[PDB]
Amino acid sequence: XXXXXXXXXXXXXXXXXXXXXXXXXXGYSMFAVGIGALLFGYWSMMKWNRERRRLQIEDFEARIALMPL
Amino acid sequence: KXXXXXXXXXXXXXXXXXXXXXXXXXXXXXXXXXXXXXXXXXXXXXXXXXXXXXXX
Repeated sequence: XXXXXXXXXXXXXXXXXXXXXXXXXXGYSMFAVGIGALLFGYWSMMKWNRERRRLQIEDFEARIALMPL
Repeated sequence: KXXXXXXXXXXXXXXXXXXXXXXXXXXXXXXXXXXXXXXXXXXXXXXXXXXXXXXX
């Protein structure tokens, strides 16, 4: 018997198929997070600015209180 | 102690006078008024007969 190269089929590798698929973000869903992060962003930032006003008047008060300076 | 007070907010600039000391309001730095003011008169002009120009 003579032995040569043998053939293999099984699944035939599956040639030409789109492996690319959309993931995580769809379109409308990411905009709700996007503007949602903005709405949370400005609201939390301005609370510290109002807290800065408590310091702002009190810091400049030191110059008014000190006249022997 | 009774010697304690909080500022709370602001001084807001308070006005109080209880010493005066010779009043002292008019002093500044000025020495001369410089001829007070220029002479001005109002009587309303009528018409003035003839123009000042050569051809009238």
